[PDB]
Amino acid sequence: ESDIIFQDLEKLKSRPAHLGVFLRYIFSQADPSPLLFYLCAEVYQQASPKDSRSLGKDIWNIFLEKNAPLRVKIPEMLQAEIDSRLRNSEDARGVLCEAQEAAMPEIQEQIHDYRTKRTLGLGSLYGENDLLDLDGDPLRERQVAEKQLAALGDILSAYAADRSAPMDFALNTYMSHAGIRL
Repeated sequence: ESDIIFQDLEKLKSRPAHLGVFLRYIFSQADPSPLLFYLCAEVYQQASPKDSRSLGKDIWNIFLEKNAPLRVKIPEMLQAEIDSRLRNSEDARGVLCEAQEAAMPEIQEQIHDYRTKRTLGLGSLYGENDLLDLDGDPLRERQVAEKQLAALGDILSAYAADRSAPMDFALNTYMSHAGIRL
């Protein structure tokens, strides 16, 4: 049930096609920072303590440092801990988890906003038609999710480089990790 999935981030994280639809809305109308950050932090806390070290660094430069392009604001106390660890290639899974919590409120609001778009019958503008194609078969879900990823890239092709590059990096970091690639 899409209604069930779009309502809960925890469910959405696990459903690539749905996440893709939601992302198309985000990329088109809202600030992609909180969710892309969340998705990257999510990948980080599940990466090989080798791939994470550099991923931690990208996460810092893209979302958390002073002039990050997809800046996510977090408590000064937390920002310091995260900076230190990621900088020293230390274990930031804990603090990043703390950071994710800080982004949740805005993500939730965006989740509400997208549901409003659905209530208004605007879901087709963001790939919801392809959701009809889902038939429990994982092969199908990968195919629908893929179509969304392709559409997100088209959305990004129109944005300024200092915005599309980091968004593309973050997006692909998650999708790739989710077994979805163009």
